Amino acid sequence: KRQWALEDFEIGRPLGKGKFGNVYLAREKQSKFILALKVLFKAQLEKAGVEHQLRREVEIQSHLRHPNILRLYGYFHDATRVYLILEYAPLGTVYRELQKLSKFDEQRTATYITELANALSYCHSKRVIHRDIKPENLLLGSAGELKIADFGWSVHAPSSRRTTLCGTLDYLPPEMIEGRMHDEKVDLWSLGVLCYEFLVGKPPFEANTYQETYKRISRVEFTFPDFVTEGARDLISRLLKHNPSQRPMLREVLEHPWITANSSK
Ligand SMILES: Nc1ncnc2c1ncn2[C@@H]1O[C@H](COP(=O)(O)OP(=O)(O)OP(=O)(O)O)[C@@H](O)[C@H]1O
Ligand SMILES: O=C(O)c1cc(-c2cccc(Br)c2)nc2c(F)cccc12
Ligand SMILES: [Mg+2]
Repeated sequence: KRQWALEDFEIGRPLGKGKFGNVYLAREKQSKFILALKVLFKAQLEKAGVEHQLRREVEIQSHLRHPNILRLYGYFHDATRVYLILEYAPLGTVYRELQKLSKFDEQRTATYITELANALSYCHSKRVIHRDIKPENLLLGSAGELKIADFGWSVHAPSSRRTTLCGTLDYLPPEMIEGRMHDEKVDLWSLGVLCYEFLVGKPPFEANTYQETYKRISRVEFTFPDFVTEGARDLISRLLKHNPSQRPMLREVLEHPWITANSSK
């Protein structure tokens, strides 16, 4: 843990907010190294009963080493808060990039999907499933490279564990919203949802209510606007399969002709 304390850092501006994570820019006083401190309130973690998720986030993320996965350097705590020491992502979230641009072109989409597929291939090689691949958890590095972050819902495959109860269902596959046993194929479904949202500007199963969203996901009810190309329609339709066993391997996504034709690499 390298015996860190709050007094070793100078805190800066807020970088973002999560349900539990309050994230700030920070500088280690001696080295001047810039990082991010994810601050969590012990009383709120205890009330919600999410201590096990925090333990998994720290245990899983601290051991991953990949350029498209955000590093977790360490942690410390005081009487009321837990502090996670994270690699700072200077270009913000893919969530904000999408609000600004409205929709991404095919080259930007394919490049993000490749980076996501490479990070997930590394995770899956260790049987680590992320399960919370959503644009607010995809951060951007100094070279504009995508970094997977927020490992709070991560687990070792297979799992029957529930995630959110009232939160966004938009990125979750049918087997997760139904409470069934699931594995690595959960991240392949989220990849298809992201590919669709990047090109269209909204996720495929979006609805005004929780029940209607649930209905659309369980029945896999989505249509493409006219501007979506054949190659993108083909990849998205292969990823958004109700049967998880029918979803492609990550190597099949990385070699898909629409991906190799449009990724910047
Ligand atoms: N290292 C970072 N660099 C820059 N911004 C960050 C960083 N980590 C998080 N953020 C910003 O803070 C927001 C909240 O962080 P995070 O996703 O880790 O919290 P959370 O959603 O509350 O966590 P959890 O789902 O584990 O309970 C992110 O969506 C992003 O906007
Ligand atoms: O009772 C506590 O002090 C407490 C500690 C921690 C904790 C300590 C070291 C590393 C990590 Br990760 C977490 N977490 C708590 C929590 F999540 C809720 C309530 C109390 C604690
Ligand atoms: Mg988050």
